[PDB]
Amino acid sequence: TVTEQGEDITSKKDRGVLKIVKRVGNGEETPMIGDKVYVHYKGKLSNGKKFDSSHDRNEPFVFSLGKGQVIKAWDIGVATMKKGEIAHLLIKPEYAYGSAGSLPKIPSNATLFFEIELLDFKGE
Ligand SMILES: COc1cc2cc(OC)c1OC/C=C/COCCOC(=O)[C@@H]1CCCCN1C(=O)[C@H]2C1CCCCC1
Repeated sequence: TVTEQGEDITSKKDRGVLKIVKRVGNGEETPMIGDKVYVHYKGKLSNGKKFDSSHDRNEPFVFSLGKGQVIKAWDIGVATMKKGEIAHLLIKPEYAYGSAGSLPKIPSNATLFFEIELLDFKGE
Protein backbone atom coordinates (compact mmCIF):
# COMPACT_ATOMS: atom_id res chain seq x y z
CA THR A 1 0.00 0.00 0.00
CA VAL A 2 0.90 3.70 -0.50
CA THR A 3 0.34 6.63 1.90
CA GLU A 4 -1.64 8.71 -0.60
CA GLN A 5 -4.35 6.10 -1.32
CA GLY A 6 -8.11 6.60 -1.40
CA GLU A 7 -10.54 8.47 -3.56
CA ASP A 8 -9.85 12.14 -3.88
CA ILE A 9 -13.15 13.62 -2.70
CA THR A 10 -12.10 17.30 -2.88
CA SER A 11 -13.80 19.64 -5.41
CA LYS A 12 -10.44 21.05 -6.49
CA LYS A 13 -9.03 17.51 -6.95
CA ASP A 14 -5.79 18.32 -5.11
CA ARG A 15 -5.74 14.96 -3.23
CA GLY A 16 -6.19 16.92 0.01
CA VAL A 17 -8.75 14.52 1.38
CA LEU A 18 -8.42 10.82 0.49
CA LYS A 19 -11.22 8.38 1.42
CA ILE A 20 -11.33 4.60 1.76
CA VAL A 21 -14.62 2.84 2.40
CA LYS A 22 -13.89 0.13 4.98
CA ARG A 23 -17.45 -1.04 5.71
CA VAL A 24 -20.21 -0.46 3.16
CA GLY A 25 -23.39 1.20 4.41
CA ASN A 26 -27.07 0.62 3.81
CA GLY A 27 -29.62 2.66 1.87
CA GLU A 28 -28.88 4.98 -1.06
CA GLU A 29 -29.19 8.32 0.86
CA THR A 30 -26.12 10.27 1.95
CA PRO A 31 -26.76 13.30 4.23
CA MET A 32 -27.83 16.70 2.91
CA ILE A 33 -26.14 19.96 3.91
CA GLY A 34 -27.73 21.05 7.20
CA ASP A 35 -28.67 17.53 8.35
CA LYS A 36 -27.89 16.71 11.98
CA VAL A 37 -25.33 13.88 11.78
CA TYR A 38 -24.48 11.21 14.40
CA VAL A 39 -21.10 9.47 14.24
CA HIS A 40 -18.45 7.49 16.08
CA TYR A 41 -14.88 8.35 15.25
CA LYS A 42 -11.26 7.67 16.02
CA GLY A 43 -8.78 10.37 15.01
CA LYS A 44 -5.07 10.94 15.22
CA LEU A 45 -2.24 13.11 14.03
CA SER A 46 -0.19 11.23 11.43
CA ASN A 47 2.93 11.72 13.63
CA GLY A 48 1.15 9.48 16.21
CA LYS A 49 1.64 11.96 19.06
CA LYS A 50 -2.12 12.63 19.66
CA PHE A 51 -5.32 10.58 19.50
CA ASP A 52 -8.98 11.36 20.04
CA SER A 53 -12.03 9.16 19.97
CA SER A 54 -15.75 9.62 20.52
CA HIS A 55 -15.56 6.58 22.84
CA ASP A 56 -13.52 8.69 25.32
CA ARG A 57 -16.80 10.70 25.75
CA ASN A 58 -18.80 7.42 25.82
CA GLU A 59 -21.48 8.85 23.44
CA PRO A 60 -21.95 9.52 19.65
CA PHE A 61 -20.51 12.78 18.31
CA VAL A 62 -23.22 14.99 16.79
CA PHE A 63 -22.83 17.98 14.44
CA SER A 64 -24.72 19.82 11.65
CA LEU A 65 -23.27 18.93 8.27
CA GLY A 66 -21.68 21.69 6.24
CA LYS A 67 -21.93 24.39 8.96
CA GLY A 68 -18.15 24.52 9.64
CA GLN A 69 -18.56 23.13 13.21
CA VAL A 70 -15.86 20.66 12.12
CA ILE A 71 -12.85 20.79 9.80
CA LYS A 72 -13.47 21.02 6.07
CA ALA A 73 -12.49 17.40 5.52
CA TRP A 74 -15.35 16.26 7.77
CA ASP A 75 -18.04 18.37 6.08
CA ILE A 76 -16.82 17.06 2.68
CA GLY A 77 -16.12 13.50 3.90
CA VAL A 78 -19.29 12.73 5.91
CA ALA A 79 -21.45 14.15 3.03
CA THR A 80 -20.23 11.19 0.94
CA MET A 81 -21.16 8.48 3.44
CA LYS A 82 -24.12 6.15 3.73
CA LYS A 83 -25.83 5.22 6.99
CA GLY A 84 -23.83 2.36 8.56
CA GLU A 85 -20.70 3.16 6.51
CA ILE A 86 -17.23 3.15 8.00
CA ALA A 87 -14.70 5.25 6.16
CA HIS A 88 -11.10 6.29 6.59
CA LEU A 89 -10.02 9.85 5.75
CA LEU A 90 -6.42 11.02 5.16
CA ILE A 91 -6.39 14.76 5.48
CA LYS A 92 -3.77 17.29 4.45
CA PRO A 93 -3.55 20.52 6.53
CA GLU A 94 -5.44 22.63 3.98
CA TYR A 95 -8.62 20.69 4.84
CA ALA A 96 -7.88 20.61 8.59
CA TYR A 97 -6.00 23.25 10.63
CA GLY A 98 -3.69 24.69 7.97
CA SER A 99 -0.44 26.50 8.49
CA ALA A 100 -1.71 28.27 11.67
CA GLY A 101 -2.42 24.94 13.38
CA SER A 102 -4.44 24.81 16.55
CA LEU A 103 -2.07 24.67 19.50
CA PRO A 104 -1.49 23.01 21.77
CA LYS A 105 -3.37 20.04 20.18
CA ILE A 106 -2.57 20.49 16.49
CA PRO A 107 0.83 21.74 15.16
CA SER A 108 1.24 23.77 11.98
CA ASN A 109 0.83 21.84 8.71
CA ALA A 110 -0.41 18.68 10.43
CA THR A 111 -1.84 15.72 8.49
CA LEU A 112 -4.82 14.06 10.22
CA PHE A 113 -6.32 10.60 10.01
CA PHE A 114 -9.83 9.57 10.99
CA GLU A 115 -11.98 6.49 10.99
CA ILE A 116 -15.63 7.57 11.01
CA GLU A 117 -18.75 5.45 11.35
CA LEU A 118 -21.92 7.16 10.19
CA LEU A 119 -24.60 5.97 12.60
CA ASP A 120 -27.57 8.13 11.52
CA PHE A 121 -28.64 11.50 10.15
CA LYS A 122 -31.83 13.54 10.42
CA GLY A 123 -33.15 16.50 8.43
CA GLU A 124 -33.27 19.46 10.83
C1 LIG B 1 -11.17 16.32 22.05
O1 LIG B 1 -10.99 17.73 21.72
C2 LIG B 1 -10.52 18.05 20.48
C3 LIG B 1 -10.43 17.15 19.41
C4 LIG B 1 -9.95 17.52 18.15
C5 LIG B 1 -9.55 18.85 17.94
C6 LIG B 1 -9.64 19.79 19.04
O2 LIG B 1 -9.34 21.10 18.96
C7 LIG B 1 -8.76 21.48 17.73
C8 LIG B 1 -10.16 19.40 20.27
O3 LIG B 1 -10.24 20.28 21.33
C9 LIG B 1 -11.55 20.71 21.86
C10 LIG B 1 -12.33 21.28 20.86
C11 LIG B 1 -13.41 20.67 20.16
C12 LIG B 1 -14.16 21.32 19.10
O4 LIG B 1 -14.06 20.84 17.74
C13 LIG B 1 -12.71 21.11 17.18
C14 LIG B 1 -12.83 20.76 15.80
O5 LIG B 1 -12.56 19.33 15.73
C15 LIG B 1 -12.71 18.78 14.44
O6 LIG B 1 -13.17 19.41 13.52
C16 LIG B 1 -12.26 17.41 14.27
C17 LIG B 1 -13.37 16.46 13.87
C18 LIG B 1 -14.40 16.29 14.96
C19 LIG B 1 -13.73 15.52 16.09
C20 LIG B 1 -12.60 16.38 16.61
N1 LIG B 1 -11.67 16.90 15.54
C21 LIG B 1 -10.36 17.05 15.85
O7 LIG B 1 -9.67 17.49 14.96
C22 LIG B 1 -9.79 16.50 17.07
C23 LIG B 1 -8.29 16.10 16.94
C24 LIG B 1 -7.55 15.92 18.29
C25 LIG B 1 -6.23 15.43 18.03
C26 LIG B 1 -6.16 14.15 17.23
C27 LIG B 1 -6.81 14.36 15.87
C28 LIG B 1 -8.19 14.81 16.02
